[PDB]
Amino acid sequence: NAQAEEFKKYLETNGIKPKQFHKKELIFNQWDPQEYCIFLYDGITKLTSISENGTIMNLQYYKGAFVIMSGFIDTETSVGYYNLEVISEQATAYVIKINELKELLSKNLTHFFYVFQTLQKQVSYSLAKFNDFSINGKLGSICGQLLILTYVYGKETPDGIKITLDNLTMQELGYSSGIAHSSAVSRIISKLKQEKVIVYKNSCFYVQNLDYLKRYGPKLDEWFYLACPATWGKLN
Amino acid sequence: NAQAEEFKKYLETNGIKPKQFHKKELIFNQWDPQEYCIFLYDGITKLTSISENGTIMNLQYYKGAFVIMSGFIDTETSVGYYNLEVISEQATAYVIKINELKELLSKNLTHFFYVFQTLQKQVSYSLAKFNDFSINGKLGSICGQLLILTYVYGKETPDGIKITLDNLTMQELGSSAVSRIISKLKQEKVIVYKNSCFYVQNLDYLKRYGPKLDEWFYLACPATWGKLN
Ligand code: NA
Ligand code: NA
Repeated sequence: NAQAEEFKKYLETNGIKPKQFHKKELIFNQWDPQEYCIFLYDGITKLTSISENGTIMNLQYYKGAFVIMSGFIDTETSVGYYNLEVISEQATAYVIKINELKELLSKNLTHFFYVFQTLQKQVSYSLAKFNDFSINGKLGSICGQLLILTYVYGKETPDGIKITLDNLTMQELGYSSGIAHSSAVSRIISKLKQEKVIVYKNSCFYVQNLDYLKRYGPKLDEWFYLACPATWGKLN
Repeated sequence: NAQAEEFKKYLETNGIKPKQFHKKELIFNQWDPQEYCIFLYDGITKLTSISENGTIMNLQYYKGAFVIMSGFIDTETSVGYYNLEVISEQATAYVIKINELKELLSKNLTHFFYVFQTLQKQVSYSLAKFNDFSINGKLGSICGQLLILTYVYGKETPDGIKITLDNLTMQELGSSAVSRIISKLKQEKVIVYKNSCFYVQNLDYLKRYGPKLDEWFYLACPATWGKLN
């Protein structure tokens, strides 16, 4: 990603260093009175909301490169009581305080625009997710996430398009789709297996009917088409 | 809202003037090859999409002041095949081309931040709406959504929190399963009709089932939030 690399160089130029986080660590948390701008350069994370009764809600998933900000750029106050938890084994992020961000993005407008469009990708992603769910329910959400994962991490193998992710637990799949119950997800994931849309052969998932996923996750497909056309065109 | 006034003054002081749109008109549409930055100064609108059936899908509602951009600021291409339809009888909006927008934001970064932070609020709104739905399903979405409408348009009266909105625009804003959830709220005296108006009489019920959108409004609009808490 060119825009993400040039932004990386820009941060290091201005002294900001990368920080290594291991699985289950929180890059930022919902109790910190200080808010940050996280430039997730490598790895996978998820946005959570730990309610008072201890229940963890999974709201969004991110992979580097991307930008996740915990506070409003103007007021510097919380946009929501969320945490950014690492779910890959390791992750690499640049932690920035918001006040420092405004200064940096004011010296270079090109990178300001890079951060600006990451928020736009978020807005349209959520709506797209909500669109597919409204049409095809949980099936649309699951097919949508699997499709996106196939665009990003898919590779050609004799047994279909292999999703090249370590520890892609079937429960990790049911959260980005918007389901907290492992049984209701197990139902759809099994049906997909029975209809041979996917196959779990040795460690990883294999997509076999890619057209099937495009059929029930159309708006998330149109989102990836409009947002990442180069990667989209690899399997279209 | 002072932040929007300065932006208006800023847009006008640089020549950009507003247009007037009318109910059922599209400020932008999913077929135009040119993308725009809409500065919705007044009125109420909805974002719509269309699947390959001719079906209309209501995705999002916006009230002025606010900003709705149809294309990415860097590439200027679509973010999604969306239309911006006017819900209110009339609406006032400034229609800017993304290319023209940039050179404008580049010369007064204070108003760039206003637009930036406006995307932040839209992002957080979607997550809170999704959070409530994941906890209380359609019930949680309806409540959350009525809760915000109460915070924005409500005023305390002897009959409760009156929604100072056209009874027309109200019904335009309120599917069979949804119609029965709303009517059940009416039947249970959460929101009540009286004297040609609607009043919210059990605000706590809405807060109870729209908690994460209730926090969103407190974090995004703490001024208005305090008027009723
Ligand atoms: Na925080
Ligand atoms: Na458009």
